[PDB]
Amino acid sequence: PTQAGISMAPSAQGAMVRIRNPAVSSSRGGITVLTHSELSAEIGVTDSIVVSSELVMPYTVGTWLRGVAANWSKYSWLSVRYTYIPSCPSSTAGSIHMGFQYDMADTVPVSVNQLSNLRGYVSGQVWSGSAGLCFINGTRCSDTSTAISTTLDVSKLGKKWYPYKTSADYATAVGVDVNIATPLVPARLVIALLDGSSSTAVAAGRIYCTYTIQMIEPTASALNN
Amino acid sequence: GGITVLTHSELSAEIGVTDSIVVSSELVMPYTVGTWLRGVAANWSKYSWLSVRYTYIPSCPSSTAGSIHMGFQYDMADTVPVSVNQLSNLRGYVSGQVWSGSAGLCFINGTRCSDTSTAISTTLDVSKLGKKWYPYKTSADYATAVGVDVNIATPLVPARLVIALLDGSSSTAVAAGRIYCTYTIQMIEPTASALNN
Amino acid sequence: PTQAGISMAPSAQGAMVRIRNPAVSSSRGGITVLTHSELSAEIGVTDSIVVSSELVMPYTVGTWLRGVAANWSKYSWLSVRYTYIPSCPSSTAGSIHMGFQYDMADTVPVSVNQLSNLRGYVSGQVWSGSAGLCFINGTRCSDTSTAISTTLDVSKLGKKWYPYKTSADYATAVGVDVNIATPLVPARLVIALLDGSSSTAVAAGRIYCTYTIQMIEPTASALNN
Amino acid sequence: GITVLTHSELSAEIGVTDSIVVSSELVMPYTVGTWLRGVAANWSKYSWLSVRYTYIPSCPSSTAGSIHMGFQYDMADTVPVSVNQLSNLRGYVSGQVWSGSAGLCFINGTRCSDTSTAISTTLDVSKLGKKWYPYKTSADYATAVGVDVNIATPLVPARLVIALLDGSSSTAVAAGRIYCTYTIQMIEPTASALNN
Amino acid sequence: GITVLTHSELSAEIGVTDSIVVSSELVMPYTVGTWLRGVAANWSKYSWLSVRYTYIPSCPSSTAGSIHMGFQYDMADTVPVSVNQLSNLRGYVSGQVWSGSAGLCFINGTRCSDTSTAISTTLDVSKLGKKWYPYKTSADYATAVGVDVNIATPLVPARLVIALLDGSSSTAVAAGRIYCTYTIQMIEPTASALNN
Amino acid sequence: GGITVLTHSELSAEIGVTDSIVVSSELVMPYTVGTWLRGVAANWSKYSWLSVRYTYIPSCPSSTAGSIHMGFQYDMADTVPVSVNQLSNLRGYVSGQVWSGSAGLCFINGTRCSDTSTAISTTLDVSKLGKKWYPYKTSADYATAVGVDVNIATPLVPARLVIALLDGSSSTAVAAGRIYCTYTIQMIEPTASALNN
Ligand SMILES: [Ca+2]
Ligand SMILES: [Ca+2]
Ligand SMILES: [Ca+2]
Ligand SMILES: [Ca+2]
Ligand SMILES: [Ca+2]
Ligand SMILES: [Ca+2]
Repeated sequence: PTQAGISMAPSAQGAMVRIRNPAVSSSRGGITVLTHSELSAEIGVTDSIVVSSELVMPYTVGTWLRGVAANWSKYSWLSVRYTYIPSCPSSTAGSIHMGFQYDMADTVPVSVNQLSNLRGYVSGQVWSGSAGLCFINGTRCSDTSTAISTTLDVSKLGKKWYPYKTSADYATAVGVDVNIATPLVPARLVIALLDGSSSTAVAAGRIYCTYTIQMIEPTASALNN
Repeated sequence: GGITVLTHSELSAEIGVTDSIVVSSELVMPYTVGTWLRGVAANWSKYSWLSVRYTYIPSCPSSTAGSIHMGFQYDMADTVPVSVNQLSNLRGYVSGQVWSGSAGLCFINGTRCSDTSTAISTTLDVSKLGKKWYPYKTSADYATAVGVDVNIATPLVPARLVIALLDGSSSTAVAAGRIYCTYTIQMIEPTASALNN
Repeated sequence: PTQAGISMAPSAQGAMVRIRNPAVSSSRGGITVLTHSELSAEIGVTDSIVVSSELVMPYTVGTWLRGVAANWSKYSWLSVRYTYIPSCPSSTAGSIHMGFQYDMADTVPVSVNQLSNLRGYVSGQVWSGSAGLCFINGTRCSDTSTAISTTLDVSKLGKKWYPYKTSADYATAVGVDVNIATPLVPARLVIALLDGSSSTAVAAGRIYCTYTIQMIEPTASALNN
Repeated sequence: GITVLTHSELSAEIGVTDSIVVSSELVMPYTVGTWLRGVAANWSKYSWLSVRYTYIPSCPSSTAGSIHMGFQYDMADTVPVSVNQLSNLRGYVSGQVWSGSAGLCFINGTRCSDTSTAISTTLDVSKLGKKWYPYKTSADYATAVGVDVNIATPLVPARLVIALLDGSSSTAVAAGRIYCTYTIQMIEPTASALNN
Repeated sequence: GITVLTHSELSAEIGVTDSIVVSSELVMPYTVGTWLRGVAANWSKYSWLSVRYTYIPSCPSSTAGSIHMGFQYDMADTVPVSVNQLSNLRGYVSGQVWSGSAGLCFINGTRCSDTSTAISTTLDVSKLGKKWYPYKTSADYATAVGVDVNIATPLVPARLVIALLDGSSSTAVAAGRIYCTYTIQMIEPTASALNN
Repeated sequence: GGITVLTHSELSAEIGVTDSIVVSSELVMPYTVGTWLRGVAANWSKYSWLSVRYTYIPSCPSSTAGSIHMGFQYDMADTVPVSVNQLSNLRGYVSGQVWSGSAGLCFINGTRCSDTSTAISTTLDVSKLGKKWYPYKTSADYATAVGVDVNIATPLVPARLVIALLDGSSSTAVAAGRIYCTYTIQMIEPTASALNN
């Protein structure tokens, strides 16, 4: 790209991911802060729509965060980002869509339409979004206008401090009545994939999560449920 | 001073390209790095890594779907990552599209490097390894010993490279690339090749 | 490419080759120096591996050099470079490999593996290496990190001055015993091509050689064998 | 909190035959010799600072035979079986069964000028597995190596291999002896009776 | 892009008789010894930096016989046939079959003071044909020399000639061994299996 | 330092004088330069030219018609000049009347030289020769080897002196002059004379 109004579509986009070392620091007063990134999910696209969802709480966000945050009783999200990176050609048919819900009791969207309304909605070609790399690697950012990544509006959730919950116990509780979840988890990410060319799933991309959390009030890892 | 220092870069592993995730792993000891080194390093009883770097180099069309992943494990007794997720936690995680990394080439022919930010290559942190000098082991004998108990391996091999090759447009393999290893090693205390186990 | 870690694969690479006039100069003391470039070989790729080799001596290096250097008895390589240029799409399957051997008696490699060990090994996608153009045209060079080109380590060959040999006579001599070649030619380039999609060869690229030679001790062109 | 001592003692008695006979000694305090075996046991760990095996004759200038010595470090490696193989090891050394009387100087450190003939080799303390090794007993070691040899590398730094051939008989003949001259650092005391 | 190593290994075993017996060894990596033969093969060319052949006894002070050694460089020259001729070569050296136990010091480089008796000779690396020679195999060499000897000078720098006489029998008697102590520079790697 | 340096000037070749062009050639190795050197240089395995110079000296009347020519060839495999024309192309070409060159004498007796522009003498450029140290060879053995293939000679002899003696007033020979060689050589690695081939 040289002038203005002109754009060039490549045969394929390339993003070399390199995750740096976790950042931990015991800030006086009790809070221990941790900022880090992890591969959150594997993406595949079909010709018919498919809606997936993930709870945004420590145990489910990332595999490392799970084991680490378990040593503390409560926590508070400070920043949560779900960045999408493509691993296919510009010749691949398909689009992705993401957004948030906050009342686990609400129904999970069933149309790209309903989804376009949610908080922090994002949509893009299955083969793009390589621009959002700067978020995961933690480098200086350029033109992120073409990136597929969304964030949680931490500033307006039920409460500030939630309890560290384990998938197991969470499920056991939700089993009684879903509404018991509202005081356990802040929100959930919704993900839709359609506009593909095959009836059998195809390699689309992958989603990485980059978060910053505050952990408080220590407890033996084994007692935490 | 008894030490024989050699620096070389040979082919370490070929990469096939599927859609379902197959996760493999190679030990980071001379016998396995590559065939050329396997042959020379055997003439010496022990060795010490000074610098190990695995680089992925493509050999496919831009129309090839897929991504490759690399990382390290250090307690040979830990479980090999079962999901690429867990793999993204390991020290030195890196991942790119199977057709990229063209720039990494400068690590293999040892020429002047420019911008290596696009290269799919990761390095071993020799500074924080168990020992300095390790014994030269054959896969055969290693296996026999790990059969008794894996922990017996901890003082035989420094690390392990975990590789994953998920994503693909076909349910069968397609030659995608090769992982070359560029190392600098110190070999000590000679021995007849035939006796080294 | 704008930020860092991001790369874009084109539908095809383009390199416009323009060879400049030969550079000759009679430097006092007897040596006559010549620097020039020539198209050295045509490249094609299959699905099974194919190993090719070329002796690196005046008569075989280039078609012009052959006739020119013939007017001098001996010579000495100062710089020899084999640059690869692609003439196909990013959609073409295939890779190339190059390296050197020095004892014509040694066996010619049979696997990409064995070849990865040779001196000055190089490997790359059949559709790339357009970056090495700056070498052939003789322009200012940019980022040659993506180029497919290798050089002879002239600084460590059998001897400095070799005799101008003709393919014919060379062959006649090698026919007796290959080892008689070691004092006639310094080394040979090996070239491998595999990872292709057809059983029938496909247009891959072409290799250009750019050399600088010292020619000494004149002789009538007809007496030179 | 360290205790360093330097000393030399008899390590093993040698005899020569008509056929190659390969033997080996561990380079750990317990097997070097009687004296050290007993003292080193009062400490938990140790570190070699200088190890040297010197061979010294006891036969006539007329006795036929040769001796060979070298070091190995991966206890799992196969022990040599030919003079040729043994010559490839580090610190190789060979000589006539009646030669090497010059190595004596090393045993009572003095003014050693002419040590050209000395049949004596030294251990490279600098490039051993680790610095501090645990004190082990012949008994306990053997038991662990019975399970798998590789369990040994964290227990012993190396072993000295020896070969004797070119003899004049087929039944042993007094040749000489191998003495060891060491300097070791011992730490973390313990009742000698609890050391295994 | 070079790789340098220094080492010593067994080169050949010696036996003495009642009549002169002349033998010879090429001074190329493949024939020096087993170890080097196997390592040097992973590189295309090499360059000698220091070559030394040391003889070491294994018999009694009572064994009769003498040994001789020298160098030759034009592989086509006729190999000596008398102690006299062999004494004219460069680096000549002679001594009693049971002598030379002092040369040992050279094999495990140390404090060598008294090397007067040492039966050991050195190669003049500085004045060889060329600097970088190609790695050749016993097999391939022989084939080329079968055509004409002169095809050899671009393949090997020189050869060590040896003679043994003044013996007490007419049937071989264990005398000693000849070890080689080298320092070599190897370059331009190659799969060991492609080297001829 | 092992080297034995000798500098001498002896007779190298006699020149007959005809009218039809006879072109000859001598190798530039000790065994052929001259008989005296042939004898001494044989006691040493190898050697190295430091300075070789062939000079023509007359022995005829001014009434003698004719011209002599000299030059060098370096790839023993090239064809020996067939016409004096081609010969005038070779490195170090020189040519004068068979009765001149009286002044070249100063190269043979090694006295102080004055104006040597009239001397029929040419030199070998040792600086750009294949090797530094060559093997001492006998014409006999050389011939045997060149019989298999000339290229086997390239690592045995540095050059070759090509001489032509055309022009003459008679169809039969007439003693005209001699070509003397003035050399400085380094002989190394002794050997018994009888074994040197
Ligand atoms: Ca809890
Ligand atoms: Ca071993
Ligand atoms: Ca020629
Ligand atoms: Ca103990
Ligand atoms: Ca070879
Ligand atoms: Ca000769």
